[PDB]
Amino acid sequence: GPKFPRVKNWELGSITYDTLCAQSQQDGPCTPRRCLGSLVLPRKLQTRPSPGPPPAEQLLSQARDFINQYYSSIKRSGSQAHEERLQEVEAEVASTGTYHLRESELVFGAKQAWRNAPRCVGRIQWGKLQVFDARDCSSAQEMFTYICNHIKYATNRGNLRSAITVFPQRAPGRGDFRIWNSQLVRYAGYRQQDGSVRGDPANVEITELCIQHGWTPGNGRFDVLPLLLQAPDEAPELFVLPPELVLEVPLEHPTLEWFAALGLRWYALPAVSNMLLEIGGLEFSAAPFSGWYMSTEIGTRNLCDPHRYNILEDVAVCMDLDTRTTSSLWKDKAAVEINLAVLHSFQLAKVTIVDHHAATVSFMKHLDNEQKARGGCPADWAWIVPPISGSLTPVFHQEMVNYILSPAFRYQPDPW
Amino acid sequence: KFPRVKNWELGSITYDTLCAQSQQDGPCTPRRCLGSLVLPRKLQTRPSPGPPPAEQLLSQARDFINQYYSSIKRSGSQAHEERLQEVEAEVASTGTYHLRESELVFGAKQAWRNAPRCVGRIQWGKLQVFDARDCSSAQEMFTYICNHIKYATNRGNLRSAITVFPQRAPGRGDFRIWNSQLVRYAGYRQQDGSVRGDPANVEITELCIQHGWTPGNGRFDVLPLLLQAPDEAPELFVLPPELVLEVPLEHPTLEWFAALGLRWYALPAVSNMLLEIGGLEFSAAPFSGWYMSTEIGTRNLCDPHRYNILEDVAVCMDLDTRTTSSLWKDKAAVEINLAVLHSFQLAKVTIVDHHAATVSFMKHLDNEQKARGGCPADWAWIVPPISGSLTPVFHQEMVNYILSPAFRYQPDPW
Ligand code: HEM
Ligand code: HEM
Ligand SMILES: N=C(NO)Nc1ccc(Cl)cc1
Ligand SMILES: N=C(NO)Nc1ccc(Cl)cc1
Ligand SMILES: N=C(NO)Nc1ccc(Cl)cc1
Ligand SMILES: N=C(NO)Nc1ccc(Cl)cc1
Ligand SMILES: [Zn+2]
Repeated sequence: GPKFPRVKNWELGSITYDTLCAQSQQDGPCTPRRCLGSLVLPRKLQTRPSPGPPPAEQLLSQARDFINQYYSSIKRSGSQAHEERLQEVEAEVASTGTYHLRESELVFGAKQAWRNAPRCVGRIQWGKLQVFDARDCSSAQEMFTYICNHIKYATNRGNLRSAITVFPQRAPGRGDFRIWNSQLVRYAGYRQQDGSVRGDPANVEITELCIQHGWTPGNGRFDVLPLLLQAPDEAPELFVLPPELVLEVPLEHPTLEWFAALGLRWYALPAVSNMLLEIGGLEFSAAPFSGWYMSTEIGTRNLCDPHRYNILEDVAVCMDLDTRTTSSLWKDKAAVEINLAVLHSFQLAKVTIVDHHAATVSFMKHLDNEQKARGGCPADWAWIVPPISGSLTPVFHQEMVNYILSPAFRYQPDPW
Repeated sequence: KFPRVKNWELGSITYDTLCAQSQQDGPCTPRRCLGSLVLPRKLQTRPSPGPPPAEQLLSQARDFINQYYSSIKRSGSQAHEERLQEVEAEVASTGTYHLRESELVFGAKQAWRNAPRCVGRIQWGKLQVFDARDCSSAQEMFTYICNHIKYATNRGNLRSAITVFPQRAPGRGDFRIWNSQLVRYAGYRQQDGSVRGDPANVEITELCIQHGWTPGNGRFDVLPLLLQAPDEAPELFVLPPELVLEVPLEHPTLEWFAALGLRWYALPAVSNMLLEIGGLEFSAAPFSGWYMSTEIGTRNLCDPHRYNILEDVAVCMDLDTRTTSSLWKDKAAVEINLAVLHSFQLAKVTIVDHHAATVSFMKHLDNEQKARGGCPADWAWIVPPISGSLTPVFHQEMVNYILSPAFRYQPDPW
């Protein structure tokens, strides 16, 4: 039949063909010999620091592709403005070695980047992103202002709004704008004398870096870290976020009255800040983005992962379960109640959140829209299926095709 | 080339060098990954009307023979050299060859060992191999299949086993077991397109009826077997009820669960897969071990296109099925898996929960890293259908590739 991947949904028996993968211009990590789809950070997109200006030849073609996507999106492909814009980009890259995007071009690109992210299950919302243009930012202090505004607009007192703030792109042999923290909101991770960790083990390094840079550390389990912001060719500066701006949700359970005594909590805004946004060859090293949480991210991963808060055993003990044997399914029981507590608490505090059932269903709708709109949707099965109750959701039974499309969000090396 | 494999829970790192031994292509390319696809689009097992390319078959055979003698530490020995000559001789004169029983045993175990989607491979060295290559009729297949079932079941103390029927031959039909498993519950399509029983078995159920089976009307009616000898219509055989061990499902604390009348068989014996050893193909080679509780409790009983009992259990538990956020699906699913575990343990029938199973697979990964320098594994299948990140395999990166001997899918004989 069609010379494209045949995709099947085993629950409904329906079939589709992905023709969109034909548009991918960047190789992934797999080969006919072996599949490397499970690797978290395969040395592929990895935007390793490329100091010396990029080959005008490679950049120009990437730029040309992006401009074609843009004009196609506004239904003016082949027009006079399209050919003139193409000329303008080539000319600019010819004299300066690089080029700049127009406002509307940035907005379209940022949205496409989200839309193109294979691992994001919340892409049904891709068309609704508030793009803050911060390309005029010239200091670490101004970065903080832009970030504080982002948090305020995005948090919106609990009625969260997706947003992204874009700082200046990487320039020819010049220092990058960088946000050292992986997220705008992170709990400190304090290395203990016995080797253990108090707080979030995932943030041990960034916490120590904050201390090395003058931060006076606390000693709690949920201490909000300050931000280490870095302007070009300058050392990072430390900034403490005002408490009133960081909305947190104390966790309680709908029926287990003791759950609240656990003193657990999580912040409302998931704002990733260490990823690079690539559009038409241009690289925005600092471009924090945020949406809202899917409950399993908090209740299953951040709270139950063995290398994170690891509260599974504590909750099971409180539930008086037999943690001495696997077949009692104590981990499964506790995990469920913990996820329920998260959903319940966020709802109680009127903070936006979506459970894994609602989210995955909406993603199936997204796949249908995308099938019609672009002929497919790049998706990473291992990341789209939730960490708990996987086969209980519709996505588990849906085959997916994974590939890299640009604009895109990519991981990049740590600045230190 | 050689992929760096990391475990994100422990931070440990290994390098898979075993993948370099792969001689068969998967569905992925640098352009796009198709790891989530269940079946191959082309990596099928096309007809066998003509003799396979002598050159190709000879290379696959020499490699297998090589693997075998290395397994018995007699590589380069006189026996090794002479056996290779024997295989050379047969292929050149007949276009094919035959394996010795000891070779067949080694190959079967290796095929299981190499299966990327199998989480129970730590047991790979313990497999009872029945040589049924001297079978010339469906009736004889039935007798072999019955002995496999008696042996494997062992009155609840399940033992891993495989029975191997005659290999495929050029221009001749294949021996085939039409059922996908030796034990399957009927799926009857009724009135308004609904289904009484197992929806997964609707087609096989009707084929059985068309071939003379007098169908029942229950939710768990054990299907008869359709066995097919070369170029012959398949024959119908009813399995002796005393050979099919089943486990009534009840819950440890929820008294009403037993009233649901749910149940499942003890023996998971896949019979529609093809076993390939040294280029030779075994179209009928049913294999079995024991169930991992999630296969029954989660997939078989909770999949929307299967028994789909989630809502019923939820209502019995009087849960808020009005909204997703109440996590009623998650709560019901957990109790169902608990019921399956409770029941099998009560009935004294071998079963393994997903936590235990995954822990043992991690040990297997380590055993294989030292033994062969890697282990082909399919993340999507190794991770259980529920509580994924609560198991260690979720946090372990894996490299997937095809090694031979191997088990593979084949076209349905109709
Ligand atoms: C509207 C709410 C949203 C929800 C519910 C959502 C949820 C998720 C989830 C569950 C993941 C996987 C997390 C993990 O397993 O580590 C994810 C990944 C991702 N999301 Fe979304 N997302 C949303 C908004 C956004 C926004 C606003 C953007 C960007 C503009 C975005 C970009 C991404 C990217 C790039 C990844 C992949 C990260 C990686 O490579 O590990 N998401 N999202
Ligand atoms: C001893 C107990 C065993 C357990 C607990 C076990 C468990 C499993 C599970 C859970 C799967 C995944 C099925 C699914 O995703 O629905 C699987 C797949 C597989 N197992 Fe095992 N297994 C065991 C023994 C065996 C034996 C004896 C063989 C053969 C000699 C075998 C061959 C396979 C094969 C070929 C697959 C891959 C199926 C495919 O590619 O679709 N297993 N096993
Ligand atoms: N809900 C989320 N975002 O809005 N979660 C989320 C978590 C991590 C990354 Cl990298 C990207 C997204
Ligand atoms: N993860 C699995 N385990 O059985 N299976 C599986 C089921 C459906 C699709 Cl689409 C992909 C994989
Ligand atoms: N428990 C099992 N085997 O022993 N289950 C099982 C189910 C399907 C396939 Cl294909 C292979 C194995
Ligand atoms: N499926 C995931 N979603 O977050 N993550 C994940 C974690 C570890 C490995 Cl090895 C592979 C994938
Ligand atoms: Zn792949």
